[PDB]
Amino acid sequence: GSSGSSGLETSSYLNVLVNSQWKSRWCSVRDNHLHFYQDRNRSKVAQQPLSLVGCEVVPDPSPDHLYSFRILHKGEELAKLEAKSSEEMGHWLGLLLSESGSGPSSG
Repeated sequence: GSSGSSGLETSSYLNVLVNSQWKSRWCSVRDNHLHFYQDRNRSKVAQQPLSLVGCEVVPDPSPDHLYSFRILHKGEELAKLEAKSSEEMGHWLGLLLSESGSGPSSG
């Protein structure tokens, strides 16, 4: 949306679907893995990280927000995140995809 703000560090706030409920969660991707946090400054880890490496990020929007995506592992479900704006989801889609699949496999 707002094109003119530096200081993202691919560490923006995303909506991590939980028990059929969109709850605010801090998503941090690093080393081809999506870690989950709660407090600020990656104080504590919300739960086991994600092994994006291999997964598949597909744009699965909703009738209430066309800015939501989900990951899949060979057709299965791994997680589901939701951005705030279309431009935001567009940065995550490719961001994750790149991580999910790199090396001597498919390259």
